Amino acid sequence: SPNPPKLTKQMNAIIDTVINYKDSSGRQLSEVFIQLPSRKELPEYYELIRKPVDFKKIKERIRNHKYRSLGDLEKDVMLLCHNAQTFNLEGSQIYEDSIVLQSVFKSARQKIA
Ligand SMILES: CC1(C)c2cc(C3CCNCC3)ccc2-n2c1nc(=O)c1c(Br)cccc12
Ligand SMILES: [Zn+2]
Repeated sequence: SPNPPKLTKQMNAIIDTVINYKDSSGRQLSEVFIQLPSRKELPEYYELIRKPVDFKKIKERIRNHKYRSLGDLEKDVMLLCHNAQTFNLEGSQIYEDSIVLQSVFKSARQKIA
C-alpha cells in the first residue's frame, strides 16, 4: 500500500477547501491555524497541548503519503480543531472558528468523496 494518486488528489482538494474557505463576511477562518505559534510567543500552548498540529503539518503528511485513508486525515483535522477548543476560551472566535472548520471539512469530504 503506497497511496493511489486519486486519494492524494482528494485529500489535497478537501484540505485545500478547508483552508480557502471564507465566511459570509469574507474572512478566511483557517488563517490562524495554518502555523502553530512559536514556543517563545506562546509557551503555555505547548505545556497545555499534548499533540500540536497545524494545517502546514497536515499538508506535509498528505504530500508524504502518511495518511492511509480519508479517515486518518480527518483524525488530524479534528485534533487540530480539538487542540483549538482545548486551548482557547469557549465562545471565543478562534474556538468558534475551529467548530465551523470541523463542519466545512465534513461537507468537503462528501462533495469530493
Ligand atoms: C489562537 C492561538 C492561541 C494562536 C495564536 C497565535 C499568535 C497570534 C499573534 N500573537 C502571538 C500568538 C498563533 C497561533 C495560534 N493558534 C492558536 N490556537 C490554536 O488552536 C492553534 C492551532 Br490548533 C494550530 C496552530 C496555531 C494555533
Ligand atoms: Zn509521493
